[PDB]
Amino acid sequence: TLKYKELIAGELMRITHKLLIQKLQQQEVIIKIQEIAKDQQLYDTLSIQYQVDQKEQYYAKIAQSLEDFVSISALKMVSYIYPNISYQVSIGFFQNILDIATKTVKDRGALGCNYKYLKDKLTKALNLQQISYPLISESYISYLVHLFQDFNIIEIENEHKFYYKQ
Repeated sequence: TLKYKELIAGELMRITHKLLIQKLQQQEVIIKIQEIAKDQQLYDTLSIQYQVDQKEQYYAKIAQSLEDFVSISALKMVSYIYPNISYQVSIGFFQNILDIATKTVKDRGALGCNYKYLKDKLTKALNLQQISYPLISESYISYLVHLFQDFNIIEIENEHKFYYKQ
């Protein structure tokens, strides 16, 4: 269940970061559980274990998964009573993640850097002891890396390796 929790949280991390940069670009930053919900992978990922075809069931499963984001102060509850459920995003929390990932890749220099190494270094640096499962997932690292690439900060290289199956 820990691996599944990381999977759900990584999706919610991306959806939040995206809603964060989108609202910051538009203009203190408040997101609705209905906005958070508008993402295909979140729904697909929650459907692995939960039936969330009903709007309300989906929102409940999101609420439950977002409790840990509130505990690590990435989010703060602002509206508690459905249909008005809302969260204030911590700008510093997500900025702090950008800083760490940026430094981590810069420090690697010409040697470069893979997904796993960035996931682990960021996970280590955040040090979110109050949660039993990692919050940073591969899918989320993927989003960060491609965001950086879009801003010319990094170059991504596909290096396929293959192995004979004995």
